Amino acid sequence: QALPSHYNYPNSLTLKNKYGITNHKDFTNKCAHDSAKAAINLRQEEPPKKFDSSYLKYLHKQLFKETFEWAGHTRDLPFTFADGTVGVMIFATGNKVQDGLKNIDKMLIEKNNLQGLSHKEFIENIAEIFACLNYTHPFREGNGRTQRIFCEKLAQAAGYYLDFSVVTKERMSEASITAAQDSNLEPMKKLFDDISNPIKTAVLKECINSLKNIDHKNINDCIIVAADKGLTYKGIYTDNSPDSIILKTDNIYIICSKNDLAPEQLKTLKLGDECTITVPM
Repeated sequence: QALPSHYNYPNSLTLKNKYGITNHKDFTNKCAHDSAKAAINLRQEEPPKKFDSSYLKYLHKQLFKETFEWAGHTRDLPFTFADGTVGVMIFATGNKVQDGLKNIDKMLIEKNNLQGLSHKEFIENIAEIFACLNYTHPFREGNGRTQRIFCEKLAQAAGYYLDFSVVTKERMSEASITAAQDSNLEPMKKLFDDISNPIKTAVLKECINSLKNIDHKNINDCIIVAADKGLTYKGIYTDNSPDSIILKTDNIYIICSKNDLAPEQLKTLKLGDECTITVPM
């Protein structure tokens, strides 16, 4: 019998791995390290001429070849381990993996690997590819690390630098869930806009480096987003970093540089108060 359980050690939720490690914490730590060493080397590599699922598979192989026998292989196809057993079987099921990869490949061909596009089209399309990869979940494990590097490389070849380190866990989760369940890509587009705009990335970075907590919660449990030029926000001034105010609105936190606000606007603000901020264009 091919079985999904043949991916794991007997009676365990630990994946079979080239380290022989059954302890889940120890396994996770070692995999994290091996794949982080591979990632740093991949970041420096020349990007490919064409971005497609074969490059995605290459990245997964490079990231996980020291960890998994199946590095570079997709989960829809049975995989035969060296021990003789065969494994099979975050949501596309079966043939849906191949369809998802096909659709991403078609998108990338049609949009010239996202090169030569307007900024708005670059954002709509990289967000859509990230969401499609989410849904496709083509690998047994390591999808997130592989998707991220793929998008980093894609952005690099198009002239942008992506900094995923300014995205909170809560922001990534809510953006991903909303894209998949409500078909709403707006949170994902805003995420990619922030992390590809060096000014917005720096605003978010200074916030993260200054504050462990926002509004009585760990910052990683808060959706924090950069303020956009031209927008008016109304909410509660809940926290203050040296450079920025933090405005709570519709359950999220807008990080607004004090450099973008006028003295008149600044004198107006008191921590805990409701306020209305317009960011100039």
